[PDB]
Amino acid sequence: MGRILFLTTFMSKGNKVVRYLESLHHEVVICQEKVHAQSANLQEIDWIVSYAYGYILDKEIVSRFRGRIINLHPSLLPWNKGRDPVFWSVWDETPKGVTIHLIDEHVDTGDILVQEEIAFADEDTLLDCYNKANQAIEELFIREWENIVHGRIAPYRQTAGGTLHFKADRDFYKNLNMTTVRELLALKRLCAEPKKPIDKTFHQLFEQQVEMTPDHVAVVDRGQSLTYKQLNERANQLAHHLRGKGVKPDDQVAIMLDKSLDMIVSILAVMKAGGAYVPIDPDYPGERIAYMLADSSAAILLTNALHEEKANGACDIIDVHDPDSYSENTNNLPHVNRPDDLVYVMYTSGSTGLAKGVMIEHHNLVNFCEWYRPYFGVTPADKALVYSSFSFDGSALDIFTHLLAGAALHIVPSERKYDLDALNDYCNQEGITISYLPTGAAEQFMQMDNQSFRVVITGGDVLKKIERNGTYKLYNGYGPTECTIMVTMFEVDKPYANIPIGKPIDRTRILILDEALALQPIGVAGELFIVGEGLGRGYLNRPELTAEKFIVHPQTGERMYRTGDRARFLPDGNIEFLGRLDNLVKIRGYRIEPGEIEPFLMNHPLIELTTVLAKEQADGRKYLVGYYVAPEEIPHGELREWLGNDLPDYMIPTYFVHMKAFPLTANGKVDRRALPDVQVAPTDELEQQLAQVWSHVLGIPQMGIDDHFLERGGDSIKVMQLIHQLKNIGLSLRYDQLFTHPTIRQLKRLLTEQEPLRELDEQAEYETSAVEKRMYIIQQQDVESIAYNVVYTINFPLTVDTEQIRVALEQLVLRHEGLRSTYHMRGDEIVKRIVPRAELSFVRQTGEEESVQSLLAEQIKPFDLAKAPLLRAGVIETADKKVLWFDSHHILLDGLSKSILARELQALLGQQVLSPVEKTYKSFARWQNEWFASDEYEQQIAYWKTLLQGELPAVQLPTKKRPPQLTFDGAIQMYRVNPEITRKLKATAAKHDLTLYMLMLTIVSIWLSKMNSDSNQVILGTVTDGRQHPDTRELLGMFVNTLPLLLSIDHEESFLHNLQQVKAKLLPALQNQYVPFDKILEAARVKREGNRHPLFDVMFMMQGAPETELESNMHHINAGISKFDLTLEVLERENGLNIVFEYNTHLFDEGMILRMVAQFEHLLLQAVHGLDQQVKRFELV
Ligand SMILES: Nc1nc(=O)c2c([nH]1)NC[C@@H](CNc1ccc(C(=O)N[C@@H](CCC(=O)O)C(=O)O)cc1)N2C=O
Ligand SMILES: Nc1ncnc2c1ncn2[C@@H]1O[C@H](COP(=O)(O)CP(=O)(O)OP(=O)(O)O)[C@@H](O)[C@H]1O
Ligand SMILES: *P(=O)(=O)O[C]C([C])([C])[C]([O])C(=O)[N][C][C]C(=O)[N][C][C][N]C(=O)[C]([N][C]=O)[C]([C])[C]
Ligand SMILES: CC(C)[C@H](N)C(=O)O
Ligand SMILES: [Mg+2]
Repeated sequence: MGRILFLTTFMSKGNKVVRYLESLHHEVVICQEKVHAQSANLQEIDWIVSYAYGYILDKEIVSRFRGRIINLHPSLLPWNKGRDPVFWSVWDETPKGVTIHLIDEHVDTGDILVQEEIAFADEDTLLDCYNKANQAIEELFIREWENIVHGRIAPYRQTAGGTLHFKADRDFYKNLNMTTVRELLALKRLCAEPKKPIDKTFHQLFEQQVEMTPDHVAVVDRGQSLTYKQLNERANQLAHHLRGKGVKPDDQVAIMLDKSLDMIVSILAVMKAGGAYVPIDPDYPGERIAYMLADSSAAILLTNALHEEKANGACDIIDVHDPDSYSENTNNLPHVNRPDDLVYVMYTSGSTGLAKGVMIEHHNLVNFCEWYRPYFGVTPADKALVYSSFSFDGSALDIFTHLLAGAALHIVPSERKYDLDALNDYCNQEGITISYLPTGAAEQFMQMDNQSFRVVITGGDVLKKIERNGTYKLYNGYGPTECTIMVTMFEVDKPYANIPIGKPIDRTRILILDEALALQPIGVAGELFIVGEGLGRGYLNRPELTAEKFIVHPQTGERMYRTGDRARFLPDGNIEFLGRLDNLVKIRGYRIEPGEIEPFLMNHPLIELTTVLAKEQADGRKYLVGYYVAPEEIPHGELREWLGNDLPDYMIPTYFVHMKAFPLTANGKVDRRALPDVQVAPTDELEQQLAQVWSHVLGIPQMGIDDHFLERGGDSIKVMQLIHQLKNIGLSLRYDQLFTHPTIRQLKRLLTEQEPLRELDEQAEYETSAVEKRMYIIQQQDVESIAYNVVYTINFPLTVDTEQIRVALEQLVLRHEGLRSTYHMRGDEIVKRIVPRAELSFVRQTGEEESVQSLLAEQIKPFDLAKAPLLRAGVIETADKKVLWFDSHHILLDGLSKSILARELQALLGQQVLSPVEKTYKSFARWQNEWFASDEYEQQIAYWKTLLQGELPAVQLPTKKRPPQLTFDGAIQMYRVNPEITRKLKATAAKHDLTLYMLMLTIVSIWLSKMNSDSNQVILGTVTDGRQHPDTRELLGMFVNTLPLLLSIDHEESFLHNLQQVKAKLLPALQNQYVPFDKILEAARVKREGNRHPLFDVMFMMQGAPETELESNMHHINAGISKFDLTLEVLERENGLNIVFEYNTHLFDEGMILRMVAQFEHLLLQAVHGLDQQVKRFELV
């Protein structure tokens, strides 16, 4: 009876509730926009029911309707008041449920009417939880509404407590809506602050150690040594003098000495006096020494007579070999330091810009030392090497960690540092048990037969070798100078493709963030941020740069450091290093980390060291150069063949540079900036002309006469491009001929023997293509169907202007006649008309991440093929993103058209000008129709007549009972082939004259065979370009053609043999692909009858890598439709394969399809490793 005002996020929210209320003969007025106290909308309103309402109701509205305002909140109040209640119930691990409550003045604080608990399974994604809760609260309302209107329910006040969250409280977690409950909590453990500080300075701890082990050896240099007591006394003597010369807390004192007893005395003396030491290696270039002394505020300098002159008399010199530099007093100084005072300043390499002084405090170093000693179980019996230059923090590790453990430091002889055979002898002679070595030196030392080491720590660069002649444990540590030596540590227990850098040290946490500084899910790559007790004070005399790299996170408020390193968390907690963010480069349509090639090339027997770099040429294109250290230069073809075993062509360096040894740097890393630069051929006239075409199609500088097309990065798309370019020389080439003559040499002989698309004039009406007719006929049978609608979405940031998007789309309508085309019936002829302008249906909406799928499904509606434009668009704006969507009819937007539609939209959004389109779809339609009357068409159609005349193999799939009629209810599952496996698949195909499509098609056909008790033949469908004329490569319209592939599988033969046979049947099919599908059914004597599709129930489609980034961010949305029993679409994304399993829901449930996917994966893994294995040995289980 009463009139109900319904308030919601959008008009569509809580449709079940609105439907139940109306069934009871309530009048339901829906309002999603803000309501005011004095409003017309509160006219004859008896009840206000709000449900995800985005505005607060004024104090006047609540008092006027007191007792009549009901709200549906999907949380167990008082927990999780305000926005995103379901998300916070999971993240803050609160009681879970849903609540119907009265509305009062404040947010979610009114007395409760009904409350119910709810449980989210560990495997449910947050989107599942959002929907599961909403579903629960809506049902609860429908059950208790009767009790609510009649006022039977006794309201009970809320308990004090609970959390009120706001819109911006979620910003940090915006990327986590697709994770599971188990995954989300897992991320919380790693990336969240806990709920004992450091209260000591290093020399406090050192002095403590001396009283415990006074007579233990502390430092050894060749034959001379000092005990902990002796070292302590002498350092105190120098420290009394230094503090007498004015050294105050935070004061910098330069030290310029060679590794020696004097160096360790000098370091400790500067700490005891109260200052921080600035190490200046005397072997540095004079330019750098002067820079370090000048940029540093150090007034005092400790040095020798030897290196005295290198200071240019700039500082007050204190000679460590002058007796008057040492006081008589041997006692420890009165302590004047605090753990937050500087302990040392070290400078970054002056390569990438200028050298910066890194300021490290006492508590930074103490934290590392106290972690290190128990982590490695360092005892007073251990002996450590002082190997690193004392200008790098690898030295701080050598000296400070082991001095607080009572161990003995061993100055490495200069003459034995670079001679690892000699160093190994010194270590075996003196019993050296643990030390740190930079990665470069570490990898070389692994060849030495060592018996003394117990632990070897390495770091600084990517570890690429672990095989070693020694019984010692190998550790991989990672960290920037800006965070004290190391922040993560990993024990190398077994081989890895990418040796992890491990887990954080004490009082340290690592975060993986995106560019917006928001958390990444576990297993997703982002920028590595460091938090905790390791972060130094900042950069000396560069406070702007310090605030830029030592950021205070805008949401968490914690101080973190931007490392610039790309990294990723593994499921086991270990971190994985993925290179520098700057080293990502696009090579011929693929975004790659060149460092991922090095382990493959290094595995070569004659190659010891490798580094691959990206270099630019005049064109602006990038190319790869693989440098290697080998005894002798290895021929280019041998290295290309070696890598071709595992990598596609685009990941094989175009040039290889041999070198005796790589130029290192003082820290001990390979010097990337110092690597040198780069220093049968066609002889015939036609051969040169062909090489120029190949070099442009494949994006390659020089093409060999015998180079195989597929070996050098060729695929079917570029096969078509090749035929296009050749006709720009008057040379006609057929698709099948490119695969029977895949080299320039074989193509020469074929072309020694042997028409633009003419735009049509203005006409009232134009012919249609064969494919356009079919689409129009299908749509006319079920007039309001949507099985042939195409829907995409693009997640845009909130900064993107909603108007520019709309304007870009409306510009595309003017540009492409297809967007201004309509289809009408003229007698018994389907005919096309073109309008000069057409209004674009564009919609703006505000929704929620949980609701986007629902909001969008409402927009998807049938098209009137006679009304233009045949495309709609809209933007659904959620809290953290703007979701652009557009729904088009398939008669206009095929697969390649989507790539074009994406390329231009990205350019229009980037403020770039597009030259007008040359040709129109009209002209191709007429050209193709008139071509049907030629001899070549009669040839093609004859191939299918003879192929499909005999008995056809009927593939049976393992389905539930088939519906009696053709059904189209569908769902989707997705299987991801990681980059490593995809890289192997592509290499295998090219190595054996196969495209990736050909290989995947064979795995699929075998898969269908195994499910048919190992049948000899299988029949499946596929899709082809349809771009018959070369001048249609940039047009919008439907060209794709559907082809039946009749394949044979010989289970007695090898996988390789079947690949070749499938290739043999595919090429003739593609040779005659330009026959309309309706004519192929007519030629096979088959009609669309029964509950099975004409020729095949399984469809296999494939799409190459995206041409542009905007296309990568396009996501094809499925509105629960399956045109066939089962469709497999392989899409190349993120250097991997996303294989979509679109399936009929009446034939499969989620269970069956998930087991079929697992079987398919298992079959794929066997097939890629089992090239010569007989196909019958492959098993699904
Ligand atoms: N008086 C009242 N009590 C309620 O419990 C209640 C309402 N009104 N109206 C609807 C809904 C609460 N919905 C919302 C939606 C958005 C914000 C909002 O704008 N939050 C801002 C900060 C709010 C402020 O400015 O103080 C934010 O940034 O999150 C608040 C409440 N609700 C029961 O479900
Ligand atoms: N165990 C490890 N594995 C892989 N890379 C590592 C690593 N340890 C360090 N690195 C790399 O080397 C960086 C740390 O080196 P640092 O000693 O801090 C000076 P740098 O950054 O190499 O050059 P710079 O002197 O111009 O600052 C890291 O940011 C990372 O890129
Ligand atoms: P070659 O590498 O051996 O490739 C052989 C092919 C696959 C036959 C090649 O010649 C080819 O034609 N590739 C393009 C085929 C194609 O268009 N795949 C995607 C088709 N998908 C759609 O049309 C969808 N609409 C928009 O995307 C829809 C029908 C699902
Ligand atoms: C120990 C230290 C030298 C660390 N490996 C670094 O990369 O700086
Ligand atoms: Mg650096």
